[PDB]
Amino acid sequence: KTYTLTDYLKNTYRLKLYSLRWISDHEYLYKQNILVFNAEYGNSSVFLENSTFDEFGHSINDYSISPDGQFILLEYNYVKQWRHSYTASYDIYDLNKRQLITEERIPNNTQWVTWSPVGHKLAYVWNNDIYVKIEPNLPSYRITWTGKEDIIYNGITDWVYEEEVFSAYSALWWSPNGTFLAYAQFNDTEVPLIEYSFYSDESLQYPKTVRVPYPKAGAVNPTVKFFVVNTDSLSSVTNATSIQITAPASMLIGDHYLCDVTWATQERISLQWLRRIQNYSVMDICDYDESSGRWNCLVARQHIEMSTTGWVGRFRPSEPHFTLDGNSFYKIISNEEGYRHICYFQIDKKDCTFITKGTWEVIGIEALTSDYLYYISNEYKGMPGGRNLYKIQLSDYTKVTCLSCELNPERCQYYSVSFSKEAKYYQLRCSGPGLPLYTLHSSVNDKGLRVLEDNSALDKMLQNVQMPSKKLDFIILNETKFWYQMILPPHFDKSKKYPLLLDVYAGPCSQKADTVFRLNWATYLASTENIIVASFDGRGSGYQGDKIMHAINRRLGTFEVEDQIEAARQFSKMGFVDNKRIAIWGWSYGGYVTSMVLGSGSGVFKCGIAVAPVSRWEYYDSVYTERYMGLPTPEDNLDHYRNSTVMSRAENFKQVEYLLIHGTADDNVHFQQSAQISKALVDVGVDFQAMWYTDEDHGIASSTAHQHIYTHMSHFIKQCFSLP
Ligand SMILES: *[C@@H]1O[C@H](CO)[C@@H](O[C@@H]2O[C@H](CO)[C@@H](O)[C@H](O)[C@H]2NC(C)=O)[C@H](O)[C@H]1NC(C)=O
Ligand SMILES: *[C@@H]1O[C@H](CO)[C@@H](O[C@@H]2O[C@H](CO)[C@@H](O)[C@H](O)[C@H]2NC(C)=O)[C@H](O)[C@H]1NC(C)=O
Ligand SMILES: Cn1c(=O)c2c(-c3ccccc3Br)c(CN)c(N)nc2n(C)c1=O
Ligand SMILES: *[C@@H]1O[C@H](CO)[C@@H](O)[C@H](O)[C@H]1NC(C)=O
Ligand SMILES: *[C@@H]1O[C@H](CO)[C@@H](O)[C@H](O)[C@H]1NC(C)=O
Ligand SMILES: *[C@@H]1O[C@H](CO)[C@@H](O)[C@H](O)[C@H]1NC(C)=O
Ligand SMILES: *[C@@H]1O[C@H](CO)[C@@H](O)[C@H](O)[C@H]1NC(C)=O
Repeated sequence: KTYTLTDYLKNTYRLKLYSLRWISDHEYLYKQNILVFNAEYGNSSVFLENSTFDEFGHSINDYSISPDGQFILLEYNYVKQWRHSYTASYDIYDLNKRQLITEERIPNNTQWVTWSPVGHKLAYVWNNDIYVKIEPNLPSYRITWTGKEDIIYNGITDWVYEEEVFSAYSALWWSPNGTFLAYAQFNDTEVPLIEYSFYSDESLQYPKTVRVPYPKAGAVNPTVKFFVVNTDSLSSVTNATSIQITAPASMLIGDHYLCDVTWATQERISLQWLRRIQNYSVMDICDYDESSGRWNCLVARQHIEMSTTGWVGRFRPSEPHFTLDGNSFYKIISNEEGYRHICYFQIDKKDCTFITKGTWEVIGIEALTSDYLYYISNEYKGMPGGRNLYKIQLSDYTKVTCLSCELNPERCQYYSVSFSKEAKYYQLRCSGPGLPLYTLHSSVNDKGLRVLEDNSALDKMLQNVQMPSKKLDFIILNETKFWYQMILPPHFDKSKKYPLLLDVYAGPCSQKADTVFRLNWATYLASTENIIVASFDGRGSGYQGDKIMHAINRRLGTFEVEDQIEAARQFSKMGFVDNKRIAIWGWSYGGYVTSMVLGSGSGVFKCGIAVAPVSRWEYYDSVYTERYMGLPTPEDNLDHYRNSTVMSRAENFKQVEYLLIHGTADDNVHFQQSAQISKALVDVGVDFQAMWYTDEDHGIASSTAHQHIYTHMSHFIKQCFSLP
């Protein structure tokens, strides 16, 4: 048998995880029941029994233990908002007493909750205001009084910061020992609202108009203010005093962003700011003052990160990782030859020394200790799509060990890692090319303690089913290596011609050609429908240097789009591809590229599918768009904004078969965008196929809708490829 569409839609073959929460330097949790394992022995005693909350009345969505392990916080009444943001009711359970707290509880509809990094201090955000509980039973101190729905955000992010800047809803940051609580405040007063209909249940007679403060390219952005409050000196008589840390002079000159908040030590905080034109960023190191009780950021402590050839950082400037004393830090910056590597900065010095070098990039700094710095890079065998954990010696930078390279070179080439509190032990997470392999290691002698999850249960199931393989190779364009990957059908024959579907994302810093193992839509197409599904990382793709990544700076919808067309052209010359049946599909940014590729009138692609695509950049949000495009004004980059629209390629769709799909409640890429494509195709007399998904957002992640879309796409693809 083969991996069917039903197999994918109904999760027939499930990949087992081993998700763990580190609690101390040698202990971690796991849900079977809630067990607490040991890194030393492996013995696990139950921390909270499966049905300790049998008589609770509510379905517990998530749990949160305080760092001292005295209290557990229970999350229920989950009402998802955007990608990360949501609402939930909260209850605190005493572990040393075994009972819920009934007096002065966390109110219904709480936006965010967080324990202090040590002890059991609690900070929550309700109605856009910040509250603090020193004890779980005592009443909370209201920190901010400015919070206003859709307008003022305290300790929580507005739409744009959540999606594009912080990849999180929370804008609260406890100091390492929970003394201070650092928070941002967003102001959307003048940010225009995106409005769309929400039809809701059949029972709703008149559709709801959802109105979200959302800054489209070049529109009035939110403004950010930072504050730090002293939770140890809070009063229940007078209002909490919140010390402001104003952005540097070089940022207040115009529009800016708060892009990073990292605590250095107990009395030292680092803030990274970014100009609206995102090629200049500055880090303020701010120390706490004694008798004045304020925060000072010495101008000589300012470290600038900029780019002449593009934008600063990959999506944002990388975070700093401070040494224990906080007088030095390590962060990832692009070097002189364009490659991103770890630089060792001195708090007082302007220059930094690169501790890593080469034609490959560092993905992230994982752990910093007294002796070693741990990082993940794609250095192994020069494969940008690989991931390996590396140890580097601080006293000598030439002393670099690979902790995951030679563990299992065959099945493991894509690693992520989870270090314990003081990095004494780490959990390695293998994601491909073989089945996912979760292992636990001791960082002292680097020995392998035990296999946590090998996915043998899945392995035996898949031995029976005809599975597709992955080819991960590179082509040479203009004397430069460009990596592609192919999900090859089972019993792959080189002499037989195959239909090829080109899976596309192609966004700036994208990587679609990697060593990860995945069971997805492509797996079915290769397995059951015998379709080669291929992905290609061209100009604009990440993890290969700024030379390749910035190639599409201020020029979105050009070089990355030509490169998908060129990839498909290169694949035709490979011999095993049917050039009469080549298709292309993408989601989000991929949808835009798909559209653009089909609108190019190249002739390569017979048909395509764009899902929730960007139609033109003035419709997408400011932060992401202007990072690559700049402002849509005559004196900046308006010419290319106008030239890079899919609507202006409408005429060309007469040569191709198009399926446009979009959700009606898409907060991310508004249905507007597809509405303008459809209208454009309609005006030039192009027959195409469409599909809206009522009340579905950008993920189109409803169980029934997910199933529907993929089934609908499968028909389109099969119909296009002459498959019954
Ligand atoms: C957030 O910004 C808004 C708009 O920029 C501020 O609203 C202004 O407030 C001042 C004084 O309070 C008034 O004189 C202006 O007329 C207001 N402008 C508009 C159009 O509303 C608002 O005060 C800021 N919010 C806070 C308090 O942080
Ligand atoms: C702490 O600050 C809040 C907000 O400024 C105060 O509450 C306001 O009180 C003033 C007059 O005392 C009223 O004009 C506002 O309508 C109140 N806003 C609300 C409902 O929060 C509060 O009194 C302050 N606490 C003290 C006494 O220091
Ligand atoms: C496919 N894809 C993205 O499109 C994407 C996008 C993106 C780009 C343009 C339009 C909509 C989105 Br969402 C963004 C920007 N919000 C992002 N941060 N990541 C993306 N990824 C990982 C991603 O995989
Ligand atoms: C493992 O056994 C030791 C016995 O000394 C004990 O300290 C530890 O709590 C046990 N681990 C768990 C949490 O089951
Ligand atoms: C939340 O509201 C419900 C009724 O809508 C109520 O029963 C519950 O006690 C509330 N939660 C608290 C403790 O505020
Ligand atoms: C937390 O750190 C602060 C600031 O350095 C210090 O005043 C205090 O001693 C620490 N608190 C505790 C309880 O360790
Ligand atoms: C930022 O980009 C603009 C054009 O987009 C350019 O004129 C300017 O020089 C850049 N700034 C820096 C610091 O390189």
